[PDB]
Amino acid sequence: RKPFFSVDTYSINYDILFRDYFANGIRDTARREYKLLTHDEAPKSGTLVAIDAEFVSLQSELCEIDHIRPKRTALARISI
RNA sequence: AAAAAAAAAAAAAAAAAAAAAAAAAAAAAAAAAAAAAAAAAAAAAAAAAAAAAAAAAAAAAAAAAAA
Ligand SMILES: [Mg+2]
Repeated sequence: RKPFFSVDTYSINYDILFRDYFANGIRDTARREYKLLTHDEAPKSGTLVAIDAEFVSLQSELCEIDHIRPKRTALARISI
């Protein structure tokens, strides 16, 4: 007879949005970069960001339609 | 002086009651009266009376991605 509770009722860390953390450390192709958030550009409600992920498939399948499991993907790249 | 054994094996034996013409009664309206194996012998399952079965449930997808 206990109730459930959400993390929206809680207090969440956000600073990983406001920094980078990566174990590659090469950080090359330094273009107009994956520029880090600060709290002047802190995220809001109702606001919009764009997002695009590129995928790769990792599964071998069978014929499956003829009158080893059906192929599914995984993520390869993300640009937000 | 018709005076018989007084019951094995749970023996064995009673009935717990009638046409009534007693008086001047014709010839089946019964509802059906109705026996044969035994030479290695007769042999339904499904669930069992259609006294009224309309019986295509629309379709159309121009095509993906994901640079
Ligand atoms: Mg596409």
